[PDB]
Amino acid sequence: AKTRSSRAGLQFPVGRVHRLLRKGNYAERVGAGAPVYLAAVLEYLTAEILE
DNA sequence: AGATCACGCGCGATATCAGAATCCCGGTGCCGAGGCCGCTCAATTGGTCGTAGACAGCTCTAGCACCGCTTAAACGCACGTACGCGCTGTCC
Repeated sequence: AKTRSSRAGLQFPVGRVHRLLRKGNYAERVGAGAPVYLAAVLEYLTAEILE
């Protein structure tokens, strides 16, 4: 699978989250797992609200 | 004078006579949502290099702990007064 969400088994965009973390002036560098973790958390909260 | 029965008055509950507002059921037209299509930009793949972070060794500062005194502060008790709370009436 190409998309990083598919690798992480998520419906939210890991690539977009990584890009925002980088172009958000949050830190000099952004780990590889931070976008995955944040996408998973956002997906969980979205599902929790939508249920 | 006391007890029982009948009648009258007062209070509570149900019904009701109504009528008022809400919810519901149906038909209807709509526009807002879901979906398909095409295009392209942003994400992915591959590779590099460099520094940020991980790890080990050492240092010594600060946290923990312990003891013992002394004494400020908490705890306890009691009297009472004044504040909380309930009841009531009036006016707006």
